[PDB]
Amino acid sequence: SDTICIGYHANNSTDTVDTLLEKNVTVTHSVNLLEDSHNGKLCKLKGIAPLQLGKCNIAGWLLGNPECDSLLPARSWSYIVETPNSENGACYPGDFIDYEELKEQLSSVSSLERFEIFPKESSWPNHNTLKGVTASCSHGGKSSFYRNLLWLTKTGDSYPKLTNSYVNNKGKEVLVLWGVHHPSSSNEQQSLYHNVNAYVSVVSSNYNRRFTPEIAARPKVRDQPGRMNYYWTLLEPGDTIIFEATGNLIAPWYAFALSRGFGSSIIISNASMHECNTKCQTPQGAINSSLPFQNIHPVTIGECPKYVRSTKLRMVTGLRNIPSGLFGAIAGFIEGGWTGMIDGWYGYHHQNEQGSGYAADQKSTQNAINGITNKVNSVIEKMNTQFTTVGKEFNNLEKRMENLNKKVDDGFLDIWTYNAELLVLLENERTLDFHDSNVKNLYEKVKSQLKNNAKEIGNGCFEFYHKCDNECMESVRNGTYDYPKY
Amino acid sequence: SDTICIGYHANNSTDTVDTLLEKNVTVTHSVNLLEDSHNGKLCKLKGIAPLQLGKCNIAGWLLGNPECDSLLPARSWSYIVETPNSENGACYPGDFIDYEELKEQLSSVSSLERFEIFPKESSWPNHNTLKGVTASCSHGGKSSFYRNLLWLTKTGDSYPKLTNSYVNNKGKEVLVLWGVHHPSSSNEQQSLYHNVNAYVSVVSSNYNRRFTPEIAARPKVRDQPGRMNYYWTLLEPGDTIIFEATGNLIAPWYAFALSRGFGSSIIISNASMHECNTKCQTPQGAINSSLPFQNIHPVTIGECPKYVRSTKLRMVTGLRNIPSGLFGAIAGFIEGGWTGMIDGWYGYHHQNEQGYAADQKSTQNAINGITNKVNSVIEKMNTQFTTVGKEFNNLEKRMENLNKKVDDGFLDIWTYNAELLVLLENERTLDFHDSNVKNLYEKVKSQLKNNAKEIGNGCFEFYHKCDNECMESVRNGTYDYPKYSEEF
Amino acid sequence: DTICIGYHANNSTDTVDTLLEKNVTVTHSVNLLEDSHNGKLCKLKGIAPLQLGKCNIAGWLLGNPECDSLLPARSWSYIVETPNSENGACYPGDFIDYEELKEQLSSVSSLERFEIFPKESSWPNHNTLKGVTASCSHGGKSSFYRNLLWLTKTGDSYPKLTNSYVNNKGKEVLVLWGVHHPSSSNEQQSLYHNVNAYVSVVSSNYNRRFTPEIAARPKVRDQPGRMNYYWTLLEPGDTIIFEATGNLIAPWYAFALSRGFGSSIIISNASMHECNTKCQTPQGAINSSLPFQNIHPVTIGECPKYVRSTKLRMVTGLRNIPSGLFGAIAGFIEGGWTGMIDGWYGYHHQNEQYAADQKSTQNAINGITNKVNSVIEKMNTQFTTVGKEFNNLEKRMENLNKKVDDGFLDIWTYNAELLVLLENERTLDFHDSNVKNLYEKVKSQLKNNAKEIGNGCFEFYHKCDNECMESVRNGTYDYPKY
Ligand SMILES: *[C@@H]1O[C@H](CO)[C@@H](O[C@@H]2O[C@H](CO)[C@@H](O)[C@H](O)[C@H]2NC(C)=O)[C@H](O)[C@H]1NC(C)=O
Ligand SMILES: *[C@@H]1O[C@H](CO)[C@@H](O)[C@H](O)[C@H]1NC(C)=O
Ligand SMILES: *[C@@H]1O[C@H](CO)[C@@H](O)[C@H](O)[C@H]1NC(C)=O
Ligand SMILES: *[C@@H]1O[C@H](CO)[C@@H](O)[C@H](O)[C@H]1NC(C)=O
Ligand SMILES: *[C@@H]1O[C@H](CO)[C@@H](O)[C@H](O)[C@H]1NC(C)=O
Ligand SMILES: *[C@@H]1O[C@H](CO)[C@@H](O)[C@H](O)[C@H]1NC(C)=O
Ligand SMILES: *[C@@H]1O[C@H](CO)[C@@H](O)[C@H](O)[C@H]1NC(C)=O
Ligand SMILES: *[C@@H]1O[C@H](CO)[C@@H](O)[C@H](O)[C@H]1NC(C)=O
Ligand SMILES: *[C@@H]1O[C@H](CO)[C@@H](O)[C@H](O)[C@H]1NC(C)=O
Ligand SMILES: *[C@@H]1O[C@H](CO)[C@@H](O)[C@H](O)[C@H]1NC(C)=O
Ligand SMILES: *[C@@H]1O[C@H](CO)[C@@H](O)[C@H](O)[C@H]1NC(C)=O
Ligand SMILES: *[C@@H]1O[C@H](CO)[C@@H](O)[C@H](O)[C@H]1NC(C)=O
Repeated sequence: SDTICIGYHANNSTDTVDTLLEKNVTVTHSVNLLEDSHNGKLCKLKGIAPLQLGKCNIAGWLLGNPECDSLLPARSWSYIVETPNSENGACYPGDFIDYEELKEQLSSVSSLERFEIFPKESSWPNHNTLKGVTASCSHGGKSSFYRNLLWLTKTGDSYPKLTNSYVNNKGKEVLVLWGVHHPSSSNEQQSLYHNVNAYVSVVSSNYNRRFTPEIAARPKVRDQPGRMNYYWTLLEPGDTIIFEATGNLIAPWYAFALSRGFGSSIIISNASMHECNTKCQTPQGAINSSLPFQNIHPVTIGECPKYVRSTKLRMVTGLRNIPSGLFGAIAGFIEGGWTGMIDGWYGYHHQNEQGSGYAADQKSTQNAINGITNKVNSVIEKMNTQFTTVGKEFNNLEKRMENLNKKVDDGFLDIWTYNAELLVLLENERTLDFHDSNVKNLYEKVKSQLKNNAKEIGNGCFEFYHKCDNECMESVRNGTYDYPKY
Repeated sequence: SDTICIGYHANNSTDTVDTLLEKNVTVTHSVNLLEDSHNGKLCKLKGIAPLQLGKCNIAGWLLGNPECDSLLPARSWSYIVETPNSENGACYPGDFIDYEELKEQLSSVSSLERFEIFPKESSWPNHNTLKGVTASCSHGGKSSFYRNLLWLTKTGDSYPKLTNSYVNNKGKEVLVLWGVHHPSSSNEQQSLYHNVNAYVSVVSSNYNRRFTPEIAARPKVRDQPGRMNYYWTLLEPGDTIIFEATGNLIAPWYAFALSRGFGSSIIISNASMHECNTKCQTPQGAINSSLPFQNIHPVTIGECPKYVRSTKLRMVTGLRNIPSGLFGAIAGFIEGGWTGMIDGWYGYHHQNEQGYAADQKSTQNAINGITNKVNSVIEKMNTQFTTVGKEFNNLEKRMENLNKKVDDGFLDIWTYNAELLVLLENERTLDFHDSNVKNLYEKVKSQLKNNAKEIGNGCFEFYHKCDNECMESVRNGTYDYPKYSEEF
Repeated sequence: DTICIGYHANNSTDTVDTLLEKNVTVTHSVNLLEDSHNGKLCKLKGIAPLQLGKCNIAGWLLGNPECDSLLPARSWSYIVETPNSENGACYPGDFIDYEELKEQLSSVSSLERFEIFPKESSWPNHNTLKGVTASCSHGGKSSFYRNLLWLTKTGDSYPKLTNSYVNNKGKEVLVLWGVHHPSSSNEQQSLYHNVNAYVSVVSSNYNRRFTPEIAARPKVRDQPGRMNYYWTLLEPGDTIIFEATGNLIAPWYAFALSRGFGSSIIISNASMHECNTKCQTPQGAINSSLPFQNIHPVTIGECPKYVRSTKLRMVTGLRNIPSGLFGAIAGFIEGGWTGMIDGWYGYHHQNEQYAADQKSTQNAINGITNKVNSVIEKMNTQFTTVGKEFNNLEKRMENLNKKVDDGFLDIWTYNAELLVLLENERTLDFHDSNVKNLYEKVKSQLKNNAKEIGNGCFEFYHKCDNECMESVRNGTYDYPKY
């Protein structure tokens, strides 16, 4: 007798997916949604190299610590890289006021131009510009000083009241940095500045601060009992800044005209720079991927997959792999799949006097391929790209804000890890049920064509009561079986 | 010859919904969950108009910038509106310390009583109350000053140490504002206050601050090289505030007894006030809606739909529209729907010698389930109540960016939640109808058994004569099979 | 003469909800929401909390004389303030960065209180004896903090003092001090002689100078003076130098800190008991393995996730129908069998001479067990929540913190409730599908050899004994014999 059987695809795949109902289900086709590979290097971003501070931190760079001269030509960058445990910062000990806020400002700067805000040789005619070096800021085995600040002291035995103004005609914000020095004794105050009770005043149209030396016994920091506090402000285009002092001013020498940009950040990384280009950079390495998720690093620059805690995110696209359910066909009354059917997901096996063969049902297969492809793309589309994450740093009196920031990051990460894993589990179950349903619907369509002209053999097969040649088989496969003829 | 067919509804609906598997599925019935329409106007909230500061900001209002006099009678409001056109704040240049914190405080204030904390004519017998006007704060082309502060100066080249106390007897918090003036020269310091080295002290039971004038050369802001810094504190009921000064005090004259309320806020909007009432206000306009979501504005006042970024949220309630699946019936062996069946979702078409009719039982059970599902989804989407604005000064960029990460993160999640739930439930709803049609076909097929031929297209060809009385029996579920096995 | 396929029923009154239906009575279900606690404060992993009682953190660390019972405190698992702690900074003034100090103590597992500047010998040129006050009274006498020392002039001299402490404790040392602000210049001279005094406090990373601000002030607890309190964490090996010409309320005792994990500060009016717990809330301890709880958002230890839900119940069994998407349950098989006590799906036979289908039932049990376990696994336990407090000039931060907490709580309450509703619908459909598949297997195995009644039963044309009935149940039915 001649027979036609309805069955489904199988292959040599060893891909496994999970559902809520079952773990480690081997499937014929699947897609990985989780990027876990990077190149372990620092790369250019959209063709623009980062700024590598190397042995310096942000403080050492912007103040011009003399160990940081290699950073002086710095113009434009795609992101800024601090290395772990930068050893060159504010060499002369003291407090850098609103330092974290300054770093947050630099996080949106794409370029700056360093310029001589107060030319050293001409700006300070009544004061000494030459004696301001210190062993606290040594370089090349000699006492030195910041490149961007100027330690003014008395000339002869006079420190007259100074007043210096700068008008911002750069057409951009100007970052102005200065310092206030705090001697360790009144005699030192007089030796450096003559005036016993001095002050510094710095005023713009939106900045206004006055500083008084606070002289006291202090522990030595790198053998220095003095202190030098550092301050900064953003001078708006067209605005004027006025410095007034009777002592203790560490005057601006160079300042920075800032250009604002999009998508920059400051990261800490021990990775090395290479001649690579990427659209996505993390502190551990660059990512070249189109997947929706990644488990490499929560800190990203550019356009990156969303970070999740997951170790596996795999969506099934094909069928259970059974090479010899909710709808009962796959792994049900059709107990196994057909490795012999290599051209579709669902199809037919026939056996007549002319021979036998496998043929996939193109219509049901292509409709299932279209649905599953839309499902995967729809899932990916809902997982919007992760753009440059903004670093957040807090000082030792901002622990509450630090913990709040951590709670926010941790909470969002919890939710997206849960969303990603759960959606994949649910959709994997639905995808397997979808295939089971398609096999079931295909079987029932063939059963409705043949009616009493064949007996059901139980395994998805029909044993014809007449002879069914290759032309007759094709009629069943394309759905035009002429029942009255037999 | 006589036939009865099982089928499903179709109509002229052009509504489309999406699923994970398919996009733009035309369906017979659906509900929009996303509000995108507003009236473009500012309205009253629960019958109470907002406070429109107009050309003034909060500082100009509370300090009493003379250009803001129309705001002085202000008593109660439902929300506060700043416009992008704020030209009137602190007319005399200076810093307003903790301004953002003050605005945050005002956001929960439903009414204030402006009152004379230190009557000008009696509080300061030893100082000059008349010389304290300035071109920086003009009104009507004449030099003036804040309506709520008093610029005390020396009288007869003397400025004695002043000490003035006020006991809060209002039974509410009292907001007290004052200023400290910083001359641009010692000559000016002496011309105004005589004393070269003055101070201001302001102390309550929980506030304690001392101010020293800082004289220096400064750039002119609005033709003024001096500065005046503004300060405020909340004086608890029963507490006393004591002002002590030897110069430079811009003294409180009027203060504010504050009443706390719920659901108020401060917004920035250039929309206009109209004679309308709403339960939900945004800066772009008021919303009149019961839908769970809206894409009009993240800033809301009152009881509002949840803001999402989505541009379409549509839940299918009916069936795919097929006018002349997981279970194989709809778009399956029953290849199409019936536009002729206008009274239900699933039913029967007959053709005897003597017509569409809906099956009330299967249709009404599906109606209840779909109605329960949509309501359950909507109930899970809790209403959005008044959002609190967040403003930060130029040394709070980190906190500003944290607030933005918080707002963006929640917005991402709810947009994802809303869109995904609709896609998932749309697919299950379509499959639900497919199951229902399938189950009804099998029920009728189980009633008819061998008394009819199964045509395969959802139709049964009767082997006996089936009149309108026989057809009704099939729909009823009361088909008498043995009675017609003998009528072949 | 008959073989029937059917499903389990029992006397369970449990109800679950789906998106489609409310209050569906089901045969088996599992509560995921913990709502019971013991109403007591307990030990955490064997270690008792620090009960501040009538004192707040300030009164404890300053050594408010009403807080003497707290002086030997060494180690604890968490810290408990009670509502309306009436003993704090007895002498009125500002405690600078108080909330930050509390945040620091939230990760402290133990401290060692020690005499940083021995009273009788550290201040040879100043008076250590006159520093008591009615603001800090104890036992009906004027008194003072136990951890600070109110230095004053000796005779009529208050020379410049300089005192240093080197931190040799191998741990961070918490140092506290105060600055006194008299109400008049005469009081300044009576106490400290010097009219214009200052205090300086400097370590390697702290540097602050303080000037007395003398002014008319309202009396707080009959005291018009003020005393402001300051603190710093002195790193191991670092030195702190105090320098003063008056007004210094000197450190007397300081605290060597040991850092720990999972501690916190809570406010609770519950009482301590001789109980041990892995999860503590301010309302009581929790003894539970459930993923969610609605008792309190503030937790210590390893706790179920807090949600606002009032019911979270997952159906595991079937709809209970005693005497659907796939059409079997509550469909052509109109009801369940209370007689079938050994499985979810099975058969009832009736020959001349109940049994559950073990294979489908056990496959259903494994699937449902995996689904419930997978749900709980995705709901990560809630670890110790870190309290957040803000001063009266930090209202924006307080509201931002509240937006975060409320925002996360909304999302987790939504996620938990929705997942349960969705999976409840899928579980019922799962059982419906299984019964249908079992019915379809029996109908295809016995083929035309039995009458198909319509209630899931088949009427045999032949005699089918206990050996034959087992053939149908075992899937080994020999159709050719009939
Ligand atoms: C589901 O069952 C619960 C419990 O029987 C119902 O809750 C009752 O709701 C009414 C509302 O007016 C209250 O008066 C009762 O006190 C509630 N009972 C309990 C025990 O809380 C609920 O209404 C039912 N829901 C539906 C849709 O039928
Ligand atoms: C798996 O099957 C594919 C397709 O038949 C073949 O190309 C590949 O070599 C096979 N690999 C193994 C390991 O069997
Ligand atoms: C680089 O930094 C990472 C992150 O802290 C760290 O785990 C890793 O050990 C570092 N590598 C080296 C060589 O220090
Ligand atoms: C990423 O990998 C693909 C794989 O072919 C390659 O075409 C592409 O150039 C890669 N991108 C980068 C930036 O190297
Ligand atoms: C369908 O099968 C019949 C039978 O062989 C054949 O004649 C006809 O051309 C087929 N049509 C298509 C579109 O394959
Ligand atoms: C459908 O028909 C009704 C009745 O004529 C009409 O009001 C409605 O606009 C029609 N819809 C479309 C899309 O044509
Ligand atoms: C759906 O229809 C709209 C309008 O006809 C069209 O713009 C859109 O591209 C279609 N497809 C999707 C996926 O929205
Ligand atoms: C304010 O007006 C400008 C242009 O006049 C417009 O672009 C902006 O959207 C308006 N703001 C609001 C909140 O409607
Ligand atoms: C708001 O919508 C309702 C819809 O029922 C409508 O009746 C009402 O006229 C609309 N306007 C107001 C002000 O309620
Ligand atoms: C409910 O039925 C079970 C099954 O036998 C029985 O063990 C239990 O005692 C019954 N409980 C009640 C309250 O009827
Ligand atoms: C604890 O405080 C709550 C606050 O509402 C109160 O309801 C409860 O009675 C208090 N318990 C005790 C034991 O004081
Ligand atoms: C905690 O509950 C379990 C049962 O849920 C019980 O066996 C155990 O004894 C309980 N422990 C305590 C300390 O109450």
